[PDB]
Order: sequence, then C-alpha cells, then structure tokens
Amino acid sequence: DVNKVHLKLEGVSSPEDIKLIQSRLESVEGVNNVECDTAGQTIIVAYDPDVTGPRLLIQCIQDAAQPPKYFNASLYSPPKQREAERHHEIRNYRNQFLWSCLFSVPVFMFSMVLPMISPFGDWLFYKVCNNMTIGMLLRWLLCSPVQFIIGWRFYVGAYHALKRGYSNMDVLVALGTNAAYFYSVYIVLKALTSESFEGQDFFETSAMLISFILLGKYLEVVAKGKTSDALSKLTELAPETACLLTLDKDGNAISETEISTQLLQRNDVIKIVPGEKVPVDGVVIKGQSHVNESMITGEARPIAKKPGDKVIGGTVNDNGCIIVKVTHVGSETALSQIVQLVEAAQLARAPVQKLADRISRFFVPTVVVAAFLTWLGWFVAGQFDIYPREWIPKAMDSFELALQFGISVLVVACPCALGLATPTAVMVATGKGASQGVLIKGGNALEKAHKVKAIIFDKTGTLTVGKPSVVQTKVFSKIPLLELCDLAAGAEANSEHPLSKAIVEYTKKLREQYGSHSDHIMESKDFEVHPGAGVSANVEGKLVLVGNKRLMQEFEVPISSEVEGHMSETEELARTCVLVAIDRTICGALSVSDPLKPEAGRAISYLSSMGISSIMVTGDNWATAKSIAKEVGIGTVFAEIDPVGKAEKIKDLQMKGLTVAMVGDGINDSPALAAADVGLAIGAGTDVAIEAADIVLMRSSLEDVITAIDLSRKTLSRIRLNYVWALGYNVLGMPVAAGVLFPFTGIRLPPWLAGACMAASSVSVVCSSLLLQL
Ligand code: ALF
Ligand SMILES: [Mg+2]
Repeated sequence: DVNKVHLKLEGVSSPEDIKLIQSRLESVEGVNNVECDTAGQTIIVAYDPDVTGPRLLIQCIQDAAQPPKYFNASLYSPPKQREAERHHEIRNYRNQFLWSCLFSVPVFMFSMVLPMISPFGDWLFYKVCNNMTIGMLLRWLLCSPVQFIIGWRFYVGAYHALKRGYSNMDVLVALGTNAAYFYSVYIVLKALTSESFEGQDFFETSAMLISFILLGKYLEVVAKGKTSDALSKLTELAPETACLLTLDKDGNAISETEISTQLLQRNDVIKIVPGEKVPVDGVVIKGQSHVNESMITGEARPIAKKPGDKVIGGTVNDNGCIIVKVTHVGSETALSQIVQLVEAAQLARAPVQKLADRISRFFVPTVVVAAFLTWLGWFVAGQFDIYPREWIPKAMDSFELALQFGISVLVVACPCALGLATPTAVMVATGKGASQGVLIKGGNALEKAHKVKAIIFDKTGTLTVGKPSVVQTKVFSKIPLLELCDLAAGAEANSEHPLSKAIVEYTKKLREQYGSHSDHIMESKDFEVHPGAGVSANVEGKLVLVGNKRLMQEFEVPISSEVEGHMSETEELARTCVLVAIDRTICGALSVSDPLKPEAGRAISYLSSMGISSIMVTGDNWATAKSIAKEVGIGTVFAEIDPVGKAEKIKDLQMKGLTVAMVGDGINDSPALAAADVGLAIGAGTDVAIEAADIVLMRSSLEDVITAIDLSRKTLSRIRLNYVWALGYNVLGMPVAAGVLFPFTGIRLPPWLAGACMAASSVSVVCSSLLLQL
C-alpha cells in the first residue's frame, strides 16, 4: 500500500476517466512513480513506504467521480475464486470422466456382451469387405475419440515425463492404452486384407482404461480436501475501520472521522471505543483500561494498560477509552506477522510423493523387459522350431505370434485400478472418523499423521479447559461452607469477572452438594471493591470481603498458613489457585483453578506408550505450566512463548527428524498449527484455529488426538493393501498373457477372461470402516 498501493478503479470503463485520474495524480507530488496500466482499468501508485498515505490520493481519485458511476479505487482480490475453482475443477474432472464413459461404456456394451447376444450379435458379426466385421469398424470409430481426444492428458503426461523423470503413471497408461489400440488397429486392418484371419480387437481395454484412470483423477480431486484453509480470517480479526482523533491537544481539536484502518498510517491517533477491536498496535497516550489480549499470550486475563505502554492490534479492551499514537502499520503489525508466518508455512507444505509414481517408476521398466523377453521367447522358438507349427493361428507368421504374445503382456500388465488406491478410500477416515469426532481437512493430513512421533500441546484451552474453576476448595469465613459461597456469590452479583463466573460455578456445585439452590442472594450492597483487593460488598447487611491481603487488612484479617497453602505449586501458598478467594475470615481457602484435564492424563500416557513423545509450548506463566505438566506427565515445559516461538519449536523438532503435530485452540497456535506436518485444532477454540489446522477436533477431547493417529495408521495399513490388491491381479496375469500356460494347456490369451482383470482389480479395492479403541 504505502509502498505500492494498487488502485483497481471501480465504476470506470472508459480511458478518459483513467486519464483524468492520471492527470490529477501527476498534479500531486510525493509519488515516486506511477505505473500506468491503462489496459486493465487499474492504476499503480508507487511511492516511499512509511510516509503520508492513501488518503489524499484516494480523495484525488474520488474527485473525478461523474456519471454513470462513482469512481472508487482499491486493490480487488478474488473473494471466493477458491470455492468456485474447487467446484469447477471437481465438475471438470467429473465431466471428463462422464464423457469418457459415454464413449467407453458404448465400446464395452458392444464387444463384451452384445456380440454374445442376438440379434445384435448377428449385426455386429455381419461382415464387411473380407473379414473386417462392422463391429470392428464401429468400435474403432467409437474408441478413437476417447484415446485421441480425452487421452491428450495421458500423452502429454508421458511426453513430459520423457527423460526428466523415469516413469510416472502417465507413461504406464500410455503404454497400456496405445499398445492395445494399435494392436487392435493392426488386427482390424489385417482382417480386412486377409481371408481367414480371425481374432478379437483389444479396443475394449484401451477405452475402458481411460475411464478408470480418469475416475482416479476425479477421486484424487474430491479426496484432496476441503477448499484449502482461508487465511483471511486472520485479517478479519483486525477491524476494517476506526475513528481518527485530532482532538483536545493543542492543534488536535475535533476530528472524529471514520477512516478505514488500512488508510491509517504512522504517527496517527485513534479513539478506541470501550469494548471494540483495537485497530492496530500502538502506544497509548492517556487512559486506563484492561485489554483482553489473546494474540500473544492467548490467555484471557485482562492485562493492564497505563499511559505509556504498547497495545497490540487485533485486541479488545473493556475498561473505557484508550488514546493511542499509532506504532508499526500494515505489514509490521502482530496480525501481519501471523499472516506471513501462516502463509509461508502453508505455501511450503510440499505434496507427498504418491506411491503410484514410485510403483510406476519401476513397474513400467518391468513390463517392457517382460514383453521384450516374451517376444525374445516365441520368436526364437520359431527360428529353431521348438514349438509345433500348428500352434500358430491362421494367416500368421512366427513374428506375428510373438507379437500377439508380446503385446498381450503390455495390455494385461497395465494395473488399471492403480489411481483408485489412495483416493478410492475417499479417505473413509473422512467419514467414520467424523463419527468418531475427527474431521480431516484433506488427505495429506491422514497421510502424514501416521508417522507422528512427537506432538506439541497448548496449555490453555487444549490441555486445560481454559475457563477458571474453583475446584480444590476448603472452608474459611466464620459462616457455613454453603453460607460461605452464598455470601460470596451475593458479592458477585454486580461483579462480572472470570473469577466471578468461577465462584458462581463452584457455588452451584456446592448447592448441588448442599441439596439444591434453596432461596437466592441480593445485590452487591456497598460495592466496596478495591484495586487488586478483590470483591467486597455489604450483601444482606454483611460487609463481605472476597479478595486478597489488601482487602483482608482493609478490615484487618490476619494473614496465616492458608495464604501459605493454596497457590505457588497450585495449592502451596496464597489462598486460591494463584489468587484471592478467602471471603471474610480464614479457616482455609479455595482454588480458582483452570479445570485440569478430564482425560488428558490418560491421553498423554497412551501417547507416550505408542512411542509418541509430548511437548508443552504454552504462553502463560512458568509457574502455572510447571504444575500442569508435572501432574499430566509432559516432559519439556518451554513456556512464555510467542506465536513465532511456537512455530520455531515445531520447526526445530522437525529438523531433528521427527514428524511433529501441533494441537492448539487459539490464534496463537495458528503459525504453529500450519507449520506442523499435521495440525490439530480443538473445536472449542478460535475459528481461525479451526481454519488453519489440517484436523479439527469436534468433540473437545485430547483423546481424539490418539484416535486421529490410530485412524492415520490404520489407513496406511490398507493403503499398502489396495496397492497389493491393485498390482497383484495384473502381475499374476502377466504369465498368462505371455503364454506360459499355452505349452502346458493349449489355452491362448482370452480376450475377456484376462482383459477384464480391472473389474477384479477395482472391485478388490474395498475399504473397511471399523475403528476406535479409546
Ligand atoms: F492456550 Al496457550 F499457550 F496455553 F495458547
Ligand atoms: Mg489455547
């Protein structure tokens, strides 16, 4: 923008408006260079970064606004060309497959079944000049558009494999189809020029092969995955617009405009309404407020902001107005950095080498060195006359018999349903797995998740629940435990703090313990709360003081061994988890803790059992991290980590060889979620976390990570199969094709009983869905 703002003109279709805009911009000095893209109805404005800005230039653009339209100008980007392109590619591959069918299914409805049945068999076998029957001409005409139009893909793929590669799937399809087709043409032309030469055409296999490979290509796209990721959600985290200030301070007087955030630049001033998305990162000038910063820490403690510190963009304040001088803009904001990190991570995810290419790398050489040896068989057996003369068919020479057997090897050896081995599972895991509670956003995720050997874990939200709860509780003030929490909640009426919610929830749990929620409370009379202190109120004529040492010594409540028994470890010091909660008098304490990890303990234990290690890269306090990791069983406890560092840890563990996996919930995890080989997002986390992962965990349960890994292992089993079941049918038809049986049984190649191995091959590729082991 500030370097090169792209101004795609809106409502402009005539070059005269573009020229007027160009003249107005040339009348303005400060622009380093204007790249005049007259063809395209856009103008490029190149100038120095970190100076002035769009505003005046955009106003100059607007000044030419005359009928019939208003002359807006801004870089336009494809809004949903991703989903449109996904749908169009799926539809295009489907259309190619169906078009291939609507000529191949003809060839196979013809000379596979209809010749067997009359009267159609009579018409097909009704002869034309010499022995060429009209069936052969019809099939030659019908299969030709397939092989020579629909199959340009295969020919160009083979020619691009050439020598730069060794042999891909395309060359294998090329050999199969072309050998069958040209041998069929040979057969037909010879039957035309001969008088007794019989022999069916192999036109069926050539056309029918194209259908299956296209089916594989179609299933490739469908099973590739949902429309990429949609980074955009990060950009939506920042507000699209804000309010300029220019108010009070000497010259700054009144100017409460509503300029969009993009046009806001360096050395600007903004207003920040109480409770709204902070436009960009900056340094506050005046005002006291707390900000729900979840872009670095990822935790929901309202952090203090006094005039002088730096506020991070894409954040939400609560306590009043905050007046900010604008720091780094554009590509230097925290959200910006997140965007580049996630884009780089996603754009560097190289696709896995399909084993079909690996198989075809060796298999294609094998077929050629097998057909040639088959030819180097029967042929040399003809020169020395080992095989009896009567074996040769009518009107054929020893060379032709060798060719019949040699070309037969090529046709049968083609594996047909090899493309339908990875995508033919349509990733059934994307399926049964969804029922289990795992939604795989692709197939690459499933492919890479089996080899996971290490897995990182966010604490807040992922390992721990995240919303504080009062769990490890005790007694205290000189009123009953039930009355303790009753008066506490009474004080918590006007209070709407996270710890207030936790106190209310613990109160509900004890009301369950103490029968039910008999009667109720009254409002926070004399809402006396002091800074830091806690929650104080005169509820029911009782001046309660739920809080810390300041509020205890406010009424002079002695500090004793329970302010030394309920934090630090988690329950070893000040009398709740890390904090307040003692009410009025002391006999014990509470524990406003993050509600542990219902099953994550056994989850981590099971993960360690299968050899997968475990890491905890959080962003919260070292002290909190210590206790949680100690209790669950995690090893290394790298904490106080920013999103960039979270990505760095993943990259480091990748460098040492292990294939790692990120499990996260927040926007913090996104750089690490994308960077990891297979990112797992908790379905109760931020929407952009769901966005950036490869696997999303709907049912919030860390045990679903175990389920995902198991479902990824059980789909590499049964993907090594369905390669075995794909190749094997052709491999154990190659000897039959070569004619090994022929000396010992006298049975030649059946045009049907060995050309329709793809029916056996494809149908043999079935995938089972019976999983989950907790
Ligand atoms: F939820 Al975290 F570091 F524990 F982002
Ligand atoms: Mg989290």
